[PDB]
Formats: sequence, C-alpha cells, structure tokens
Amino acid sequence: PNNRYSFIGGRTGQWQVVKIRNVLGPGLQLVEKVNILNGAVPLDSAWRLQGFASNIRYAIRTELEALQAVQPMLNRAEAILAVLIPIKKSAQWWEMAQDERRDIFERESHHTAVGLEYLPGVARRLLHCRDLGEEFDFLTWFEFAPEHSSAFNELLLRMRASKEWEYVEREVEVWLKRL
Amino acid sequence: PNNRYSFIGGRTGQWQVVKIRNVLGPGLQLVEKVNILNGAPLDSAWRLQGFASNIRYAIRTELEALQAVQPMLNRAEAILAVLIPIKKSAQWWEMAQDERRDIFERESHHTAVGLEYLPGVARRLLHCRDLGEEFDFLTWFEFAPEHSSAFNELLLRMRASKEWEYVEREVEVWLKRL
Ligand code: HEM
Ligand code: HEM
Ligand SMILES: [Cl-]
Repeated sequence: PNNRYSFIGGRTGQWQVVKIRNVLGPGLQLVEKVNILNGAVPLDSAWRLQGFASNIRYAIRTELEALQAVQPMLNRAEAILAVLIPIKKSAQWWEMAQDERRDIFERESHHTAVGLEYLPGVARRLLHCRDLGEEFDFLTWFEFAPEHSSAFNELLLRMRASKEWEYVEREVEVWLKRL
Repeated sequence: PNNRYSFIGGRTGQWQVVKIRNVLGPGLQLVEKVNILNGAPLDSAWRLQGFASNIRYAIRTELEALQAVQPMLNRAEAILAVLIPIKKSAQWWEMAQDERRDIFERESHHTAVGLEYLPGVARRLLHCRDLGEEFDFLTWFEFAPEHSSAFNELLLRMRASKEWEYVEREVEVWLKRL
C-alpha cells in the first residue's frame, strides 16, 4: 500500500551503489544500482528488500518534540549521499517485554540522545519488515551531504558499541549516490 | 509467512456464525460460516487478515501474571468464540509511546481488568493496520458456554474505558465450533 516500500538491487534505479560493507552475518550481493518503489512487487535484479512505515514504538513525547524540532526533510538538494542499512535483531530481543526493550534502547544505549546530536546533518527513515517475514527486521535509510560522511561514520561506530547492538545478529551497509 | 492469518466469511469454514452485532461504525455482512487460514474463493462475503507480532505495551510483571493463568487455545470445552475487529482513530496513532501506554493501562487498566476473566477466556491478538486493512486489530476469544455472561460483562467494562474513546469501528462476530 501507501506505506510499503521496496528496494531492488540490480542494474536500474535512481541510486548508484558506491560500496557494500558486510558488517555482520550474510551480506548482500554487490549490484550497480538500487531502485526504490512505493508499493509491493526484476529481470536483472539480484535482491529485493521491503518494509513498511509504522507507528512509534519507543519514543516518548518529549523525545518526539526534540526530534521534530531539528530533523531535516528528505530529498534535500545537497543530500546526494544515502546509506541503506538492513538490520536483524536476535530472538532474545523479540521475546522481551516492552519495558525491558525500552530500557535497553534508551536508558542503557541512549539511542535517541546519541543520534539526536548528528541532526540536522543526517535525515533518516525507519521501515519495519519482521512482521512481513523478511530476512531482516528493519530497513534504515539515511541521507546527507558529503560533508557529514565522517560524522555519520562516527555515529555508526558509537551505535555499534551500545548495549542495543549486542542483540543485532545481522547488518549490512549499502552506500549510495543519487543520480 | 506463517504469522499471517486470514478470516473468510462465507458458506464454509470450521466455525458457524451465531450472531453479528455491529457495535460502532460500518458492520460486516452476515454470513453462514467463517473459515480460518494460516496464510494470505467464490461465495465469500468478506476477508480479514492480520499477523501475530511482538509485545507493544505489556511490561515484564504483567507478562508473568498473564503467563501464570492464561489458557491455551483449542480447549475441548471452548466451543464458543468471538471475533472482534477494531479500528482506532488517527489521533491514537499520532500519540507517542508513553501517551498510549498511559491510556492503555494507567487510565484504562486494560490488562488488570482482563486478568479477572482468565483462565476462562483464551485470547489472541492480530495486527493489521500496517497491512492497509480496514481494521487495526483482529481480536479472538474462545471460552466454554459457562463464561458467556462473564465475557459480555468484560466487553461493557472495556467499552466504558478511556481507551475506547479512540475506537472508531468495532464489530462482534459470535461463533460456534463445528
Ligand atoms: C542519526 C540519527 C538517528 C536518530 C535521530 C535515531 C532515532 C531513532 C528513534 C527515535 C527510534 C525509535 C523509533 C520508534 O520509537 O518507533 C529509532 C529506531 C531505530 N533506529 Fe535509529 N536513530 C538514528 C540513527 C540510527 C542508525 C545510525 C542506525 C543503524 C545503523 C539506527 C537504527 C535503528 C533501528 C534498527 C531502530 C529500530 C529499533 C527497534 O525498534 O528495535 N538508527 N531511531
Ligand atoms: C479477556 C482478557 C483480556 C486480556 C488478558 C487482555 C490483555 C491484553 C494485553 C496484555 C494487551 C497488550 C498486548 C501488547 O502489549 O502488545 C492487549 C491488547 C489489546 N487488546 Fe486485550 N485483553 C483482554 C480482553 C480484550 C477484549 C475483550 C478486547 C476487545 C473487545 C481486547 C482488545 C485489545 C486490543 C484492540 C488490543 C491492542 C491495543 C493497541 O495495541 O492499541 N482485549 N490485551
Ligand atoms: Cl503482502
């Protein structure tokens, strides 16, 4: 539907693949371009990822207000670089209660506080796909100007050192350049 | 996916429709039976679908209390079932996580009230807003005939809660197991 998005790796698309880092677990086959389509769905395509936009799961009102105060819009003119990061979390994560996951997410890991410092440099989108039976749980999307490449790379090193990332069992970085 | 379930109202299925009460908003056309399929035909009036998902509000202490009393599905005695599709308003979904949790339990005592009716009533929760469905949730309950009066009481207590001020559409589909 309107909230469903598909990412198709192949020879066509609006984004050129700069590199793919297989951070953790099985990776994705290297391709020339990524085609992004609004909806569900590839002759010379190597892989296909899909997720949906959904409601807030963890952020509290005060956190949303801070985010909504500075987060930039998508498709900025200077935002020619983008990074697609599919992520999967362990079964131990999904069996835990809501309060247990909230505490790890922000209290122990400060996911929102840490990321909020890298705005408005980085725009972001979050898509869910575990409920669709996909091989990943989330598709995360970030786009920024080349100036913030080092800053974004620093954020990744920090996030991957948090308690939350002890439950990440698969992760891939797909670096993209807008055409 | 095997977490997906479809409910097909028509002339075939494992459950006979006893009654359909259109509580709030547009209802569902009355049919003869409901067929349940684990996954995603002619002579079918409507199809509803949803998926099982992770916990969204319950805290550990509440999960422990539920797991200590909640019964399993498919009890021999539980020949009655009720399918209640629900849709919540757009104002509900725009709220933050803490705002919705506070309405759900602090103000409405959803879990505390519901616990008073276990182990008599077995339950299942399916999500479908994210699939673009006309409802947000498909809730399933099954129980022996002795608990039908208690279940109607539960419904009235729930619909008087703060949480239900955000329900925009609700239908009751009473079923008997064939
Ligand atoms: C750069 C600024 C960032 C900000 C402001 C930010 C903020 C947030 C917020 C508020 C949520 C919670 C959404 C909700 O409540 O439903 C979230 C979820 C998430 N973020 Fe970020 N984040 C950032 C960067 C990142 C990065 C760099 C990654 C991965 C490399 C990432 C991966 C995730 C994942 C996987 C989730 C979902 C976790 C779950 O639901 O279990 N985020 N982010
Ligand atoms: C009979 C005993 C009941 C118990 C033990 C119970 C318990 C619960 C619990 C713990 C949740 C939270 C699940 C989560 O955190 O993801 C929940 C969600 C829900 N329940 Fe119940 N409940 C009962 C009866 C009912 C009834 C009678 C209805 C409707 C007529 C109902 C409708 C719902 C809905 C719609 C949700 C999802 C709410 C949302 O996510 O916004 N429940 N229930
Ligand atoms: Cl689908």
